[PDB]
Amino acid sequence: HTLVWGVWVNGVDQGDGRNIYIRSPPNNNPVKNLTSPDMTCNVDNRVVPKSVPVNAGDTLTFEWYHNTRDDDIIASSHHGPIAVYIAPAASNGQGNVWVKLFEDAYNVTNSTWAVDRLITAHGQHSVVVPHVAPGDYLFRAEIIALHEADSLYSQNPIRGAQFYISCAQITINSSDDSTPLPAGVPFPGAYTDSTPGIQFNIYTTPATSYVAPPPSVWSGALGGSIAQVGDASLE
Ligand SMILES: OC[C@H]1O[C@@H](O[C@H]2[C@H](O)[C@@H](O)[C@H](O[C@H]3[C@H](O)[C@@H](O)[C@H](O[C@H]4[C@H](O)[C@@H](O)[C@H](O)O[C@@H]4CO)O[C@@H]3CO)O[C@@H]2CO)[C@H](O)[C@@H](O)[C@@H]1O
Ligand SMILES: *[C@@H]1O[C@H](CO)[C@@H](O)[C@H](O)[C@H]1NC(C)=O
Ligand SMILES: [Cl-]
Ligand SMILES: [Cl-]
Ligand SMILES: [Cl-]
Ligand SMILES: [Cl-]
Ligand SMILES: [Cl-]
Ligand SMILES: [Cl-]
Ligand SMILES: [Cl-]
Ligand SMILES: [Cl-]
Ligand SMILES: [Cl-]
Ligand SMILES: [Cl-]
Ligand SMILES: [Cl-]
Ligand SMILES: [Cl-]
Ligand SMILES: [Cl-]
Ligand SMILES: [Cl-]
Ligand SMILES: [Cl-]
Ligand SMILES: [Cu+2]
Repeated sequence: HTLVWGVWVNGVDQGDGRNIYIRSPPNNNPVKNLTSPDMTCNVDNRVVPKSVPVNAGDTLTFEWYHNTRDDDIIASSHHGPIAVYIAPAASNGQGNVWVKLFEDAYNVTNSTWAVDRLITAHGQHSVVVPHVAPGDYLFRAEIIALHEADSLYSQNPIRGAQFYISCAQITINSSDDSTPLPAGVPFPGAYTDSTPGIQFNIYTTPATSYVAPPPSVWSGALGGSIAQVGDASLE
């Protein structure tokens, strides 16, 4: 159970984005149905009134929370990977338009899942804004919680992988457009019951055998990490 509060650009807090530049759902409940339109941008996907201005090479940081800002973020039971996708705003998330910019699943070095790291980072994870065409974008951050992913939703709707999905409206202003954005994948559509990483048992399989759902990270992606960039107590 987790939601995006807002974003930071280059370490500078853009302010509370809920229902403003984030297409926020009414609450922190997971999406589970792989075929639902809810997989795109969660349960209240509509245009919200603002969009965060960035330039290529900027660091764009999502900030998540559980109940209140900078709290425990997400229950530590919710082990799983984190991903960020991008699509042109013109699409409204439809079609084969989602390009992956970041993936983190299990870090063998630290023996930590992405979600575990996210807690330590106070909810913050970032991507470097790529050299795509100027214009309007949706960045879709996705946390997959695996604590009931030993079942499939399609077979048992009380269990299943849980998706915490948040779409931010981002305006890319300055960019040389030297990595024109490719075709991506559809949400719903890319994840199916057979997809690696959707059904997995985190209690018996070793985490080092986890494989995150494809697609793989686009080669034009400029990086990102799960790491606190700013202090919510102070700005
Ligand atoms: O530990 C592994 C074990 O876990 C079992 O599943 C548990 C989860 O571990 C636990 O984290 C989860 O807790 C949920 C709870 O179900 C929700 O009702 C609650 O929703 C809250 C929300 O958190 C608040 O922010 C909001 O204001 O109120 C709503 C209540 O309306 O969210 C918490 C998580 O934060 O519960 C699971 C069981 O239901 C697995 O099933 C088991 O297989 C694993 O082995
Ligand atoms: C999942 O969503 C699909 C497409 O909207 C819908 O037809 C199906 O009823 C859903 N499954 C459940 C259990 O609600
Ligand atoms: Cl739960
Ligand atoms: Cl709010
Ligand atoms: Cl609800
Ligand atoms: Cl659902
Ligand atoms: Cl609205
Ligand atoms: Cl605006
Ligand atoms: Cl708050
Ligand atoms: Cl708390
Ligand atoms: Cl950190
Ligand atoms: Cl349920
Ligand atoms: Cl540039
Ligand atoms: Cl589908
Ligand atoms: Cl992986
Ligand atoms: Cl990858
Ligand atoms: Cl690629
Ligand atoms: Cu939860």
